[PDB]
Amino acid sequence: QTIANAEEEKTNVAAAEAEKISKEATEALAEALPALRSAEAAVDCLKKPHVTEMKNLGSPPAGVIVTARVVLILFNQGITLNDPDEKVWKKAVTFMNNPQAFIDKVKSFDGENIEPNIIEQSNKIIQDPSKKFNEKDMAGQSYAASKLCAWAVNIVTFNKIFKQVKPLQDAQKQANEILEEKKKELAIVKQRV
Repeated sequence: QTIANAEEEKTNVAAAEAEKISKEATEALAEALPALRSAEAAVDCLKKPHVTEMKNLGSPPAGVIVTARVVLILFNQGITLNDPDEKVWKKAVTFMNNPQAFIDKVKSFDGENIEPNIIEQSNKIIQDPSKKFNEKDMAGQSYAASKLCAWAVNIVTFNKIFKQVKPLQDAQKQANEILEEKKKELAIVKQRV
């Protein structure tokens, strides 16, 4: 009985340490989760009225076309940025054929980390200082492109913050699971004692 009691005390101490680690991880994860929520609102900016304009646009602006390339990258439709802008725009037009279908697909397409290869290409366009796409410069070329870019930047920037938070959440979840297992072992072991 004394040996069992000592084992139970050690298990309880381990469970308490695990619970404290899990609580710290959860608090950090929670602050970053509201930051990610703000990123999600930024991604959400894109609307049904903005998408129809792109379809009825017809004339191709030098900058507006860039927004189409990043949208294709998120969709992982292939062709990278190697293909010419005029050819790239026609593929973008098919997506914008039906405004309601495109808006519905965007919410479903958020997923989690999407495709790792696509984020690199998407990150490269955002990382490059040139070709605008800062979400303010894009608005000047066309109002519709700014909303699409803003959502795209939120998705890319949103994915990076979400990915950091997803490790934070994994650490918090592992700590919580260890603490729960320790608590159950302690409870049953205390009852047996």
